[PDB]
Amino acid sequence: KGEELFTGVVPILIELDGDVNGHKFFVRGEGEGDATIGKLSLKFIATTGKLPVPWPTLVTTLVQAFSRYPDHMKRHFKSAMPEGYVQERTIYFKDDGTYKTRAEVKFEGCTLVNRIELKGIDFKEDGNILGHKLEYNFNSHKVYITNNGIKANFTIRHNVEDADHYQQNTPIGPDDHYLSTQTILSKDLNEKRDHMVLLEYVTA
Amino acid sequence: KGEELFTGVVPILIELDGDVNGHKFFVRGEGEGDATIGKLSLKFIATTGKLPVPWPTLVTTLVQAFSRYPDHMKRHFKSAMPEGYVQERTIYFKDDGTYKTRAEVKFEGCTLVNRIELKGIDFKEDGNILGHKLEYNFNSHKVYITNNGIKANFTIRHNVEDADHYQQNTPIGPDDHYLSTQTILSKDLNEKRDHMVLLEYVTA
Repeated sequence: KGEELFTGVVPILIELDGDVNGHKFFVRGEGEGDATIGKLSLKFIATTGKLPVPWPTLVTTLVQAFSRYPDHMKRHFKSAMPEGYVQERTIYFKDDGTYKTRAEVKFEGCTLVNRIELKGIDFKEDGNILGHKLEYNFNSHKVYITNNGIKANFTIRHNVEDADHYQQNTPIGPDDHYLSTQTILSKDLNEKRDHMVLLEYVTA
Repeated sequence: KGEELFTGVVPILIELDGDVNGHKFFVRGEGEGDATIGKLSLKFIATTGKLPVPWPTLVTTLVQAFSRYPDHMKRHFKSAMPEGYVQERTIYFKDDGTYKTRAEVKFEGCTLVNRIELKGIDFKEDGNILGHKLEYNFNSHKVYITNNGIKANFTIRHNVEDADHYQQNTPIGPDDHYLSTQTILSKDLNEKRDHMVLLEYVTA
């Protein structure tokens, strides 16, 4: 009943409550995922105003279960559904502050929900994060698999006008392989709130 | 938990097993419904070969819960979800054979399913149904509401190259009003099997 929950389009809800160097903010996203196609379409909004941090830095934190596993890899995220999984990460931004995140990803009724908590500390003022000198775009990366859970490691590349991820996933109630990601960030021209429109393609 | 199951796009499965004048056939459909928009998008296929009857005659039988209730009419199909409802009909085709149908419409996991049984008797040979002289199109109609269930009556107009519905709906586990329907039938050019592509718009 794992994979068989993803054979088509699934609604997504993402909620993150965060705090970076004392700056509290909350983000809510709604969209859809198509695991057969490794597709995500989502819109995120800052419900607390202007985001004190760059949108790209929250991309990795905000539903890997929608990844396209090749058909010979089905056996190697979906396996943990519908009960879901806990996804924890430690994110270190070079010469800048660290993110510690804990999220719970599971089905809540017929909706896949990602309920998330994020804490940022030791970020420098005027730095790439708080001075908002980071570009609104996203590069392509590879996510490496391996306590009855998955473990993950990768480094995100943020275009600066001029981040090491450490991940642990554990089931709420898998051999080595990896996932390839490509992302596109955009804006809703008709949106007055701080937001992020995202499209994502991931395969293993 | 009725209406709150339809605030977005819901997957649909339709299965009909039927028998008209001894001609057995089965039809399976898959698609999506958007109740907020009174929209249905579906593809039906005859899994038993060529349909012995015209596709338009099965349209009314094959998810009214996807109808667009105006926001002042919410209180007046969705109310019976997720447990679902039984939908029964008697269909009389003038100077031609009658359909008696029984269907069960309910959620099966996260999918809205319409499991249906259909029996046809007293149809004339060479007639509008069995001689396949009926056009592949569909007119617009109005569905009238009124035993803890809904009751319904209407007459479908089939373009002939040259049908009174009697309905009863009962909950598995509402004041007078009506619904307006508009339908479009098409074909998948890349489909070798007997099929029907349908798009539907319904409001109350």
